[PDB]
Amino acid sequence: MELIRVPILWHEMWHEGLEEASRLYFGERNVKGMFEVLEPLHAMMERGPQTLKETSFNQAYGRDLMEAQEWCRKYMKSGNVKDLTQAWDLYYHVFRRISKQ
Repeated sequence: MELIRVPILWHEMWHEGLEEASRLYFGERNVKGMFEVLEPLHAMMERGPQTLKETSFNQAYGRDLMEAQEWCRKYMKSGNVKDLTQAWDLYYHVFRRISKQ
């Protein structure tokens, strides 16, 4: 509860990240881009940490992303928009939180 927001930060990658994924996603119903957007973005967050202060952030969603991530892998393997939508839902929740303040 800081009500503070930074322009050039992680939240910046989420906004711009999802922004592109979504933009491309809706563009030509190509979720491929989205996956390639998070793949790195997410990866970057994994291999590219920040600090104990950010640890809570990655953890806060750590489980969230994990769930949505599973719905993704399940979707990519299985193949179901429903699952895809759910994954997009989970993300929005996390992506929405990072923004919500």
